[PDB]
Amino acid sequence: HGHHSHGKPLTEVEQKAANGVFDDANVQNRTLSDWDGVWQSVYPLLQSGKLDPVFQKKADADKTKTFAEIKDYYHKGYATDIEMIGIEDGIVEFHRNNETTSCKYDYDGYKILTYKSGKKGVRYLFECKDPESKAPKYIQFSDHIIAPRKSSHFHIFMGNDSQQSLLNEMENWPTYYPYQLSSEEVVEEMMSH
Ligand code: NI
Repeated sequence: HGHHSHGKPLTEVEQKAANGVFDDANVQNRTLSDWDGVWQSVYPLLQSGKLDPVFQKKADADKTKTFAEIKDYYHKGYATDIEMIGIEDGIVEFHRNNETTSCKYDYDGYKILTYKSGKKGVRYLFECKDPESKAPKYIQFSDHIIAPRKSSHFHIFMGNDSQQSLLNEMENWPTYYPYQLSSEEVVEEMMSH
């Protein structure tokens, strides 16, 4: 200590929401600034073998999967060449093999998704309307939050076809944690929930 936590403790309603249990009437619009900061892809952590304990734990609990099946699922899930994303002043900047593209994204609302389990998630949609940018036309953030609050980590869906295409995406879900975390810290956070 230090001060090891951040930031306000979750209310019971927020903890349920973070776990996919919420009333649609409680979902609110957010702005891009909820994702401000500098963000690291988790994919190299998978590749370095640092996430192997996450996968083994799962393989043990699940009689129907092997470690190899589980790790391959996450390999495809996290795979991206966008090692770092920077968000500031309304602009998303994607770093991809030390090459950057960026756009000042426009917000396009949220979409509430329901799963066969009964649980739900919220996607926050943005669109690039800058004809000079090479950044993806459509992006969506998915994190544990349904109302204005700074994100702890997220999936970001990206493409040039439609928002619906991203709502439907099952196989690839590039995932990002705060850049300043140690790999150990990222693994702890992944493991924590
Ligand atoms: Ni999470």
